[PDB]
Amino acid sequence: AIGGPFSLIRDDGKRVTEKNLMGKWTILYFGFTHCPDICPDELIKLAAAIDKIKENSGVDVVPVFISVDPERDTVQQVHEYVKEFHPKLIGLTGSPEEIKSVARSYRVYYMKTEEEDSDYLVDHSIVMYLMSPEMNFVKFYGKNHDVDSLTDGVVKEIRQY
Ligand SMILES: [Cu+]
Repeated sequence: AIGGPFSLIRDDGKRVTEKNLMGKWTILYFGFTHCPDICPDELIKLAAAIDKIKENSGVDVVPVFISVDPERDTVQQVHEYVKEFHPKLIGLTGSPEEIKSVARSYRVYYMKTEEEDSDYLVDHSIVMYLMSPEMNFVKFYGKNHDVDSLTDGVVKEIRQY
């Protein structure tokens, strides 16, 4: 299946693995803090989806932001960024090699794009992964989903699992 072991650094400075995410339903979003529109929109969608899922099903789903820009996105940078969207949003970062291993595992494309206004941007896969409480992949959610189609979907999966 899509995913596998990782050793990353959480927004609090603690070193984590896939085992630190176990025990709760999880949604993983790969992004970068310097993203102008895509990532802020997707996370806003995710944060509002987290709350709607809870209201409708009673299930606490943990949103997870994984950085595809480790050169700029430090622990302090990721921490400050994640706190803006939802109080329950975990931020994961690491070494460019650590990030390479986890993106590979999740089949995520990421490539630095030179920019004049930004120093550069990271071109990447606009993806969400609904992992279960035993960290096994359940469903994928693309850019085309709205808060309602994400909520409805996640809620449908949880009940059938
Ligand atoms: Cu982005």
